[PDB]
Amino acid sequence: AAFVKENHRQLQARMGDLKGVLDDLQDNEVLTENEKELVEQEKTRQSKNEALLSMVEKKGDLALDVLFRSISERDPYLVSYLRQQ
Amino acid sequence: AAFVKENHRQLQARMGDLKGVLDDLQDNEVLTENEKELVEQEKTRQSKNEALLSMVEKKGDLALDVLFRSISERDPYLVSYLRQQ
Amino acid sequence: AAFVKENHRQLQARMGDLKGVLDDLQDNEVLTENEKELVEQEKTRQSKNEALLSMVEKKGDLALDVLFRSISERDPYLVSYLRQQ
Amino acid sequence: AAFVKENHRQLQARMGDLKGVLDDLQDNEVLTENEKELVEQEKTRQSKNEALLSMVEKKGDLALDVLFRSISERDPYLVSYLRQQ
Amino acid sequence: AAFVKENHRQLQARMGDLKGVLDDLQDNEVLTENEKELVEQEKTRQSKNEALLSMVEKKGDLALDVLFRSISERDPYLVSYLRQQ
Amino acid sequence: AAFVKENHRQLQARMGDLKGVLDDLQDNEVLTENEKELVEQEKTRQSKNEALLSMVEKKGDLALDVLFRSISERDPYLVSYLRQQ
Amino acid sequence: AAFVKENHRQLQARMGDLKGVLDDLQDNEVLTENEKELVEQEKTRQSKNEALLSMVEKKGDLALDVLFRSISERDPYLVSYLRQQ
Amino acid sequence: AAFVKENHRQLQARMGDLKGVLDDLQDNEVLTENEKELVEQEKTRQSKNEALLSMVEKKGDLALDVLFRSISERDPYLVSYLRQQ
Amino acid sequence: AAFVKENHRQLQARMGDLKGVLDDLQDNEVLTENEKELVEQEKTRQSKNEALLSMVEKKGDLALDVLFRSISERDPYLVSYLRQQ
Amino acid sequence: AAFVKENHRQLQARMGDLKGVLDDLQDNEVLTENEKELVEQEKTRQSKNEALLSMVEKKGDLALDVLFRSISERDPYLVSYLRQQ
Amino acid sequence: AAFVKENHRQLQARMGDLKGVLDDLQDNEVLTENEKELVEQEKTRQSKNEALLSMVEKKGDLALDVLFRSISERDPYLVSYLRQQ
Amino acid sequence: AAFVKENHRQLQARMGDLKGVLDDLQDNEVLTENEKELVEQEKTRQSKNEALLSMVEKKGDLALDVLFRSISERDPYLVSYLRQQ
Amino acid sequence: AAFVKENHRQLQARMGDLKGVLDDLQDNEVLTENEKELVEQEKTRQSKNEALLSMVEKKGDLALDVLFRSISERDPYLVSYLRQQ
Amino acid sequence: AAFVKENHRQLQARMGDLKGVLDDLQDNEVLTENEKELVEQEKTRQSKNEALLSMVEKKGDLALDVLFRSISERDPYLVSYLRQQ
Amino acid sequence: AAFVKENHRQLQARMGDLKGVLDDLQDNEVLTENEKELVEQEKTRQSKNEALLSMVEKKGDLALDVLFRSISERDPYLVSYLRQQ
Amino acid sequence: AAFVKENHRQLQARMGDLKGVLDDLQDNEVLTENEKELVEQEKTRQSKNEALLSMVEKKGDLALDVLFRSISERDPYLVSYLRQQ
Repeated sequence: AAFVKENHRQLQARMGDLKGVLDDLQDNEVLTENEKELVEQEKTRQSKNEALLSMVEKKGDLALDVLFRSISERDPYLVSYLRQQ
Repeated sequence: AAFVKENHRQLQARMGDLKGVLDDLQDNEVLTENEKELVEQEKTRQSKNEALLSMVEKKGDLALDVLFRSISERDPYLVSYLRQQ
Repeated sequence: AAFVKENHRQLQARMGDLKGVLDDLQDNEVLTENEKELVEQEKTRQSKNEALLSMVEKKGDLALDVLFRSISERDPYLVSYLRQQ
Repeated sequence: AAFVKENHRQLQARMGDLKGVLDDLQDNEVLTENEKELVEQEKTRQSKNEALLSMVEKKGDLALDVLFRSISERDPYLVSYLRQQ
Repeated sequence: AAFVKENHRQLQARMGDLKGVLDDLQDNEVLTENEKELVEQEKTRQSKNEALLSMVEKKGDLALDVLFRSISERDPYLVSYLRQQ
Repeated sequence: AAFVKENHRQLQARMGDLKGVLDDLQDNEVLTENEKELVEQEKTRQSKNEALLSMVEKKGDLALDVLFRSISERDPYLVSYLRQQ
Repeated sequence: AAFVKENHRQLQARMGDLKGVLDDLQDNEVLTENEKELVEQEKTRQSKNEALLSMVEKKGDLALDVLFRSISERDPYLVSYLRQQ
Repeated sequence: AAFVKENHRQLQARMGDLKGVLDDLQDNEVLTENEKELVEQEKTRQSKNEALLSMVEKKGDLALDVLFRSISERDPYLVSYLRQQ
Repeated sequence: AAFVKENHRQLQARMGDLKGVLDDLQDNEVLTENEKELVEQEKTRQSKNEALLSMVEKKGDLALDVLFRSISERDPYLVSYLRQQ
Repeated sequence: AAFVKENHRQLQARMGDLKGVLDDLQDNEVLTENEKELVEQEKTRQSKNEALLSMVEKKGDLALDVLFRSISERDPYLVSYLRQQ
Repeated sequence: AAFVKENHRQLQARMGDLKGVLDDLQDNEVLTENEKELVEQEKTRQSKNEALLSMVEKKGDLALDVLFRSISERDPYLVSYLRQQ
Repeated sequence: AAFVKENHRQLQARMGDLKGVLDDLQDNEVLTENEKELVEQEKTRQSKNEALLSMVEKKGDLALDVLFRSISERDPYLVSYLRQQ
Repeated sequence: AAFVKENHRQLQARMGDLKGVLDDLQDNEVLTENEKELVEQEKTRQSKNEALLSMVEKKGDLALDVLFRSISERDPYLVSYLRQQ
Repeated sequence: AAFVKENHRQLQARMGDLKGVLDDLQDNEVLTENEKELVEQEKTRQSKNEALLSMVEKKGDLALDVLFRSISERDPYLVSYLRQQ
Repeated sequence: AAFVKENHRQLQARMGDLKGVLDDLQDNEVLTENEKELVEQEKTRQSKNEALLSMVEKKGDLALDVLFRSISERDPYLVSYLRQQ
Repeated sequence: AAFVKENHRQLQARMGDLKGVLDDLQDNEVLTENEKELVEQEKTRQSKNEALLSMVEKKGDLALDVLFRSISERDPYLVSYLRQQ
């Protein structure tokens, strides 16, 4: 959960396909449809990553934990890379 | 209802998409169209949160309760995060 | 692993059939099905190579190593050619 | 090895039965089965020659040398004709 | 022309996009550029409607007629709705 | 016509492709080109639905009837679902 | 009909050729041509499945039933697999 | 049924004539004509094997069992070879 | 001409060799070369039938009549089968 | 020329391959390359038809005549169908 | 130059793609980059046309002539249509 | 410098974007930040032009010359138009 | 606390967004809502800074300390810059 | 740090994508979220550059140094161009 | 380097595939990934050319030289054509 | 070279096998591999002809001459037919 906070910049510059994590967050009620659509209407992938990351940090640490779990299963290689550095 | 008052600053710094809560408040007659439009014409999201929060506290505690319910359903994760701290 | 980074342009201009490496990466959980499909829906082979290479560098160096191994077994002649130059 | 590069057009317009060279390249790990099959599924013999030649130049100069050896043994008359002109 | 006067409140609460009527009034010399700009610098749509309506009633009944014509062509459905009630 | 009013929230959360209804409303003079364009320049589909619905309620009940007819032909399944509940 | 809702994620990750179900839905007026085309212009099969599933849930439960019937006849093995788990 | 899953790569690299298994799957309603045709329009035999295998795993484990039976009767030697290793 | 419309699904699932009807339609100016080529570049025969049928219904009923005549002469047995059922 | 105006909806719902008419309009200076590209970047064929039709009506009646001629030669069957109804 | 003034309303309701004329005006020093950007940040095409037209009339008649030339070359059909009416 | 004085009314009714001239005047110490902000807090563009023009005439003729230079470079077309009349 | 007094002019000419400090002062009962509103209704930012600074010095040194703390957290860079000079 | 001051006008007219520098400044506590949002809500890129530059000069020279570093890494070519002139 | 400036309009109307030059500029640190993505998200090829050209002129003349070199190698025929005219 | 321009439509409707001319253009550096691949990924032969012709006209007249030579040798009969008419 904190790991997201210490890795905000790397997560924006590295996270790729957001459809998986967005759907997982939606199904965990972290994000409503409107919130997800707002995330997706950004022009650039770094912009989309910033939108998603900020929207989730504002939700608190529990939701940050849910996001971290969803990334760790949707993209375990990046999570592991960051966590060991 | 009080919970809003003890969490004014956190609610301004955390609340995100206000369209849901604004529409819910409108449909509960807490806010008229003009009031909602005045809330939305602020430049920044913290400014919008301040406008909405102040406009609702002035209405009394019953309306504060309606606002709290609307947040608890539109953004339950932040509500829960705050309530457990 | 680094060797991929020093040879980004050559690898895009030289790598050929990507089905082998894509399947190997999928089976090593570097890429999910969706990610692989996104790689394959590019129009041109240089575009496909760019998509795959960028998608893998973002994953970190461990995944870059997995990709390098998969190329070194799927197309050893190009790997050797580059590595000796 | 270079000789292939200076004679790309002549080699596409002259090379005939590709089964010998394709099998030799396969046994020298220049081409995998999938790569060979992709070469053979072209409609025309000039198309097949183009596919094979491009697929091999991308592999580097060492593989170009292997291809040249295989042609020089599978079709020495054309190789000699070109080399003396 | 009178119809505007008997429907001041409904016209403020119902009229929508004012660009059409403002341009028509400008081209009929009912409003100068400065007057139109003053109408548009109000914060809310009900405020803009009030500004425009008052600014036009002050001009007299002839200008009220011009405004009514411009609404009846720019937004005939609302005009008809009101006129039959 | 009323049915739209009792189902404002459901219609915003359910209505999908608006091109059909927007074109039908345009051809019934409920909406001018400018009004339609203003509806389409919203970021989100719920935002677009809100814009369209509000813009039409302001026009009166006759225009609400036209909108209801256009939905009942462009998307009869949702209309029927709502009407039986 | 509900079965679709409890199996949203599995249905997106499992459903295959959508031409059959799309045509059946079209012939049952669940989807217009435009809606079907919007479903088909997505890049990936999981994206297409998400588009179709969401577009149908919004239509209500009756249309969800029609979709379920069309899947149960177009792809009975997956339907049965899911229903027994 | 599982045996297919543990032997995905070997089954793609080993399975040969698919007409028998495709017809058997068709007659067991695992595959419709359209699905079978989509399998057959791939360029390469490894591509065809991948298409068929993925299309069947998505159908569930029961259909995987049907596919395994059809292979075990259409090509028992490969099945036995794999199963004893 | 109508008979085509009442038998859209059967005609897609039954029509076979389209070269005859495509050439006849071309010679009756129902289809230009480009249109015919677009019909032929579909992957599957049901896809080709759908493309042709839709492309012709859009042309009107006269062209549907021309198509029906061309089928009735190119494949009279299917036409008769359908017409008597 | 008018015929286009009385048949706007039918022309959007019926017109098919637009490459012919777009090229003809380009060569008659009705459309510049940029305008044609803007027409082609729409997602759906009805969207493309709407874009083209609106872009041409705005140009005046002479350009509408040019468009009608180009359709009458590129797709005479639909033109005739509409004109006789 | 005057022709623009007598056709202000038609030019706002008819002019389409403004990128060409905006770039031409920029290269003729009628508009600076900031002015062009201000024109482009309007929401609607009629709004953009109004902004551009007003911004140019204020510049005088010489600049109106430059704008007219740029339209007459970027969109000659509309210019001709208007000029003959 | 005088030219500003003989063209006070035209300059208020014609000058457009003031950001350029305001910044230039600031950098030439004709206006301090406070003075510039006071100019910008007027409601209307004619009001802003009046404020700026009066504030500069009061400064003397040298500052009027600086303002004229800044307009002649920021908006040469209007300057030329006026100067030749 | 004194530091504010020795830096009155610099603090008026440097302090930027006052919303943070105003809210902090309000929550520390240094300023009532009316006082804050009076601060915000000034035209210019230097005027707003003067109003706030004077209103706080009049309150005494304890309130000056509260204001200094709020600036040091809301805008630490300016505070540090001044304090080291 | 000074280099920013001697190049204020060039930096406003040249700086491009501000997302990088804004995020870097945020992470160096030069700018709070509110300040960054205020910078981004300007209409034009020159306006955004002016807002950012002024907001940073007010912070002092240390923050100007941080901004210069962030530009020198986010856009080294422009920095170098200016510094050598 | 200047040659780009004297040929801005021709370069926007002539430059074709931008992937090569964009990648070369990226590898020469003229453009970051975000900048390149912003260039690619434009709708039209002339729009993309304008975005790239403006983004590079702002960087200075050295970067303009890098861009010119990359075009002269990626598309030498157009460069030569322009340079001799 | 011009002859291509006066015969754009005929050349798109007549040119046949493009492999010869594409390879010749590649070997004359008129087209890079990526450009050639982009030409070949069009669906229809008229589309491919349009892509190639436009891509070459943009390159200038020298490249148009190279293309004309390559056609005159790869397909002399069509060239002669057109040139004598």
